[PDB]
Amino acid sequence: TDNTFVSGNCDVVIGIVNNTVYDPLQPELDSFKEELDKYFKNHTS
Amino acid sequence: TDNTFVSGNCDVVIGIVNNTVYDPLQPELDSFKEELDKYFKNHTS
Repeated sequence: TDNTFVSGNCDVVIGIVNNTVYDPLQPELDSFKEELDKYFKNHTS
Repeated sequence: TDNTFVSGNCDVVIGIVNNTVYDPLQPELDSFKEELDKYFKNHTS
């Protein structure tokens, strides 16, 4: 997301292809979720 | 981290020095992560 910028939509550019744009904030928050998932077993016990 | 970019490693640079690069996202996420730990702390209490 730092190396690219969002403009227009996918129906304008001629020849646009599909692919996944890596967002650095997604795994950082998901890694927090996995560490927060450990509290689910503490609630059961 | 916003004013610099990561390229290569420390072994390929001649004259590189060691320092601490301040991440502006580090204290904002950690302070809010403590809000996530204390919230799920009430979930287990």
